[PDB]
Amino acid sequence: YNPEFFLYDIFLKFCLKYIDGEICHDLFLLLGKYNILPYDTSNDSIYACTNIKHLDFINPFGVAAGFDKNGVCIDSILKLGFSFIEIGTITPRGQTGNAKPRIFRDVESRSIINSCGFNNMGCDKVTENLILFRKRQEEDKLLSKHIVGVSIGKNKDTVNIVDDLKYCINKIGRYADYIAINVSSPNTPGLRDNQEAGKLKNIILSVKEEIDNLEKNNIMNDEFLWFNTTKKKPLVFVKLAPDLNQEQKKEIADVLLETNIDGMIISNTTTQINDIKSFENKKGGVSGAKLKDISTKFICEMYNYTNKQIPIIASGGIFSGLDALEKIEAGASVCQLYSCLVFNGMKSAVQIKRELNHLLYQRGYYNLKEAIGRKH
Ligand SMILES: Cc1cc2nc3c(=O)[nH]c(=O)nc-3n(C[C@H](O)[C@H](O)[C@H](O)COP(=O)(O)O)c2cc1C
Ligand SMILES: CCn1cc(C2CC2)c2c([C@H](N)c3ccc(C(F)(F)F)nc3)n(C)nc2c1=O
Ligand SMILES: O=c1cc(C(O)O)[nH]c(=O)[nH]1
Repeated sequence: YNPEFFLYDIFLKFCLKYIDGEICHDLFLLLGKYNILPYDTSNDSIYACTNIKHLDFINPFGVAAGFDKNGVCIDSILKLGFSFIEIGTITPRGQTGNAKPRIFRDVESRSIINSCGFNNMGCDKVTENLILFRKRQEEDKLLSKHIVGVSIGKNKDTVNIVDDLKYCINKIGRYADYIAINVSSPNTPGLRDNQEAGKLKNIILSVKEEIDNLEKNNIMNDEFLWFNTTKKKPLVFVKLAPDLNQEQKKEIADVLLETNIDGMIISNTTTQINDIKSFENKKGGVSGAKLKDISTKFICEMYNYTNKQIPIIASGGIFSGLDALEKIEAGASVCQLYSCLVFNGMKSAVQIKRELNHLLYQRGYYNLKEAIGRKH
């Protein structure tokens, strides 16, 4: 019972019908900047705790990349009831993006189409913000167990992807719990060509290597170097696009097994949806419910491509507790939300968290970890 939630749900219906999508995004981020967003301070179910190696998540719901592309709103977003957040995608130097008429919504289909183009303030400034949060985190008990991941990418005009990725790792590595490599954005020309097994292999090795390089050349203990939640080196995940052929998707898996990737996010937006009349002749990748079923199979695909050896992070059309369980049973260990917060709002995390707890009770599972890969 926290009345501070519904006050915002009143205005939600207004926004979906009148306010431009990005104007709603900036407004939301502004609210959390001033710490006036609702609070979910109830303990989470110990049966819902999940992990990926030494990453321990209090609950299995964070917000996906592109939500807080610059980490100026981490404190409040997390306090809504999310265990972690993925900030970014970030690039070395700031970028403005594309034609500001970028993101559009369709309420009925619960879908979104976006053509942002990695609009961010740059690696240096976003690093300043994350540092401020980590300091606030040490003096706040509502942030003591929460995790922050950083999605990294390349500028549109970069000549080589590896160079940009490394500059980020070397500037913001110490403050990240994990690092997700975004080589799947459909709104930045090219990039997806890096999904080729050869270049993807070199990419993964370079990133994993670059993170390993931060320890050696220090004068202090490993305890003080990592100013993060784990106090350990950041793990390396990779985000993949759904628009691949089955042959490339087994090539991809081969790279992840060969390179010992710590995780595989599944998945980003798609460019194959063409049955939304309000989205006809509009550029960008589609998000929301229409991406649900497509991504789910991609989990089963990659969970069987990779021989169950790489944990999977679920992202795509997740709105309800049963949606999350679908992702879990397919092979995912954790879930990310975005469109759910666009259409369901600030009450999303609490809503979806109560629904998942209740479903695990009826399905007979003792805890969440028991459900990964069970309807295969
Ligand atoms: C406006 C917008 C911006 C996004 N920006 C990023 C991004 O910068 N990096 C990334 O990896 N994914 C980005 N995404 C994709 C989301 O992180 C997520 O994968 C996708 O929206 C599916 O989630 P959903 O179906 O729950 O909405 C973005 C999506 C939208 C709608
Ligand atoms: C696709 C961009 N993006 C993002 C959001 C997410 C940022 C939180 C959108 C929302 C959101 N559910 C919301 C609720 C309440 C308010 C307000 F103003 F009441 F505080 N603002 C935004 N909405 C309605 N549209 C979004 C969007 O387009
Ligand atoms: O990975 C990404 C990136 C973008 C963007 O910045 O435009 N948009 C998406 O839908 N996915």
